[PDB]
Amino acid sequence: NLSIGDTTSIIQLFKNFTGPPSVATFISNFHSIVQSSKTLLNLFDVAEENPLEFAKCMYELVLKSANSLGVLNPHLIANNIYQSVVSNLDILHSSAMVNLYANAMAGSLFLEGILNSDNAATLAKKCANDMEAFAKKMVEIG
Amino acid sequence: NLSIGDTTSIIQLFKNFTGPPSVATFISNFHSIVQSSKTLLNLFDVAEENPLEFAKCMYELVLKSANSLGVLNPHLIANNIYQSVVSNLDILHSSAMVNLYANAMAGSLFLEGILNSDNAATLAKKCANDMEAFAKKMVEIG
Repeated sequence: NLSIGDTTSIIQLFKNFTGPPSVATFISNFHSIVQSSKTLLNLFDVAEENPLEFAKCMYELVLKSANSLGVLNPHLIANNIYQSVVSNLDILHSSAMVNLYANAMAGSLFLEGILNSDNAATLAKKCANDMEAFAKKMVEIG
Repeated sequence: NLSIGDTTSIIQLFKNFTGPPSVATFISNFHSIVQSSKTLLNLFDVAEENPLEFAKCMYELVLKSANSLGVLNPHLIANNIYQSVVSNLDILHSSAMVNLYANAMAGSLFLEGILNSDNAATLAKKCANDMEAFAKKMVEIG
């Protein structure tokens, strides 16, 4: 099944007790993937260096990522993330560095009509795995 | 909201099967507030007309709203929402137009330690009610 959070059938998805918005399951997956995957933390462990390395990496990565996904205006996501990082630069902390990324991208990917109740986990994995895969061009052996 | 928005239902939210973050319940509140307030929906009903009116409204609105909420970098949320409003022209839906405003504000409040599992209703209400209050401040008089 390749999901791990999948432990109960569609009965519990339609039990009339719950129904969080699709934006919430994306950001909750993203925060969990950061804790599960050392290579995300291995970038934030060097966020004490030049902050433009992280901010310019984020902009240029989101430029290719949002184009590859097929977003209506892929510049909007990269610009949102670059501007939120460079201004609110007080919060270089490991989780805080992705709280802006995950919220800005979750609300912006919504604009393509994607980010369904389950596809939100696929998009969260895509964005988080592309983040560490590109960070390996900027981070070094250690 | 005839006390219907404050019934201390949080006992049902803490039942060993769910527990979404403060940033998610804000967005669910925002949807309910947008649906109940006719004047919020009456803004997005004119979406067939000039999109610059929404972009300039949201830019000037968020500039003073984020300062009034005491946010560290009020320019970021205004700049991000402004660029995003000129970048969702294919999906100018009522819930979609407000999704960018609400989720960008929610993430920017969350990172700073503002916005909480019950205070999110107060923040969502004042942020939503200021949107229609600034829309009815650019229409003609008769």
